[PDB]
Amino acid sequence: KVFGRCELAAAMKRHGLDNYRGYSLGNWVCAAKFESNFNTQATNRNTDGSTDYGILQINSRWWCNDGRTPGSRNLCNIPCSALLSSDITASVNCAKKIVSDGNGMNAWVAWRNRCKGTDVQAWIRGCRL
Ligand SMILES: [Pt+2]
Ligand SMILES: [Pt+2]
Repeated sequence: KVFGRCELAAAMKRHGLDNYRGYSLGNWVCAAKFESNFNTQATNRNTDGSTDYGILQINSRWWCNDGRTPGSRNLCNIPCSALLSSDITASVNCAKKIVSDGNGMNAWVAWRNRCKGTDVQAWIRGCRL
């Protein structure tokens, strides 16, 4: 599923991400834009042989099992294919673990390089939230 911008803002807000660990909703919307283009089916291989999955590009090195990342962890206790559903619940729940691990949103490279320090409230402009 390719979300619209305000559609995704409303789903993320409903699932408790607005101000989660102090990160406003716009930071999450901005991260999803630049990680996946709002596409729940997005997959991208990493150099180490891991893969990032879903609307928030969660990495099989640590967070999910994809059957082809040997020696990795599964800290969200899920198959990585759960992160590709039209339903973002599994991605949101896993993201809450990630952001709480001490590194905050800096785990998302696209957030760090494209969102951090910018006017992220623009990402929720015009939405009825
Ligand atoms: Pt939820
Ligand atoms: Pt660790």
